[PDB]
Amino acid sequence: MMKIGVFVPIGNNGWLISTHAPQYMPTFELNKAIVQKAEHYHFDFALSMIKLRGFGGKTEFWDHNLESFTLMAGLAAVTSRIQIYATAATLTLPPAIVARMAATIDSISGGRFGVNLVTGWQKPEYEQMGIWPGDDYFSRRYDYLTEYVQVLRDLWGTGKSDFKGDFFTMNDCRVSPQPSVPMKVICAGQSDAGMAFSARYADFNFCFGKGVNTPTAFAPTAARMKQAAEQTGRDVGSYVLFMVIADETDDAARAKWEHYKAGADEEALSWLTDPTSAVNINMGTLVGSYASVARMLDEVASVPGAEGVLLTFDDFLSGIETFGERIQPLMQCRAHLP
Ligand SMILES: Cc1cc2nc3c(=O)[nH]c(=O)nc-3n(C[C@H](O)[C@H](O)[C@H](O)COP(=O)(O)O)c2cc1C
Ligand SMILES: O=c1cc[nH]c(=O)[nH]1
Repeated sequence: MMKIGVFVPIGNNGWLISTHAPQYMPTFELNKAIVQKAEHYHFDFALSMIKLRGFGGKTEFWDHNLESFTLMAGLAAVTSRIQIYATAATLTLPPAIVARMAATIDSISGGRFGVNLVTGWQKPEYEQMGIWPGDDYFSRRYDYLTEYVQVLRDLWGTGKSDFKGDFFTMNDCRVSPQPSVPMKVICAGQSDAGMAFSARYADFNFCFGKGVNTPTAFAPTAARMKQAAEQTGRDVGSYVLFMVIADETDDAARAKWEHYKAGADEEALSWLTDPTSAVNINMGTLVGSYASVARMLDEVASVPGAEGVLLTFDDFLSGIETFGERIQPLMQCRAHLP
């Protein structure tokens, strides 16, 4: 059995960098339609990233991005069952503010909220607003994140912090109310330091799916994460990111994938800098008939450590509908749904 989440398009054109891919702005109403349809099909969770600078080109790729906490606060108000995760770019928000924002969305959602904590990697997202700490941050960023999460855990657990470190000084810091349920923390650590952080402080770790139609190719990453979790004695599973391009036949899905690769927005791809393609940032891609994708997702569910998948689509509104109507009913790992 495996959990399914939707990675909501908080940035324009989702995860395809192509003039032949669907062209759309991230609105609230689009993300509302996506999350309500996901909830209707018993998706377990919805997550938004945070992306503070785009890649330009013909498609202005990720030049247009909403902010994650405010988006997910709006989505929490128009849902009732799906788990809601927002991403904190921890260089941009003081931990006491994230603590209070999480208590707030806990109140909006009736205990369905969690936080994805990221260090940030892309210097320009931070340099552009004068808040990059310097190139020491590449090596020290999980030290920073360790202090950050200690402040969050004090505030959510007791309502107060006296934490004092290299990066934070709390003098009887107060945040109440405390969340109604234990606050879920997720991390997207791929490095040794990142997985060591996740093993100590996260409920689950997000990793990248790998290759095109090689669903189990990420297995060594999920194995590293299981070894990290052994070092803390904590149950910290892997949720794996894939793009699904499904149709009625294998040949039809392959034709769509090829059509997207042929439109690659090369100018946007240079800023960024059966194989994976830069057209979806070399994402793990599952391309097939509804039945072929259901079989491949059942193979993901068999990989040691894999507890769920985070899904993008080529078209979210039609991709969620065909997932719910044609793919999910054939998945052995979703036989637990009503
Ligand atoms: C599903 C997923 C979501 C991510 N979201 C973001 C994000 O919103 N913002 C960001 O700066 N980095 C994000 N990242 C980058 C991770 O935090 C990334 O794997 C990490 O920065 C690289 O691993 P390392 O930090 O251990 O080297 C994401 C990664 C994954 C797998
Ligand atoms: O940095 C990011 C954010 C979302 N999706 C990715 O593949 N990378």
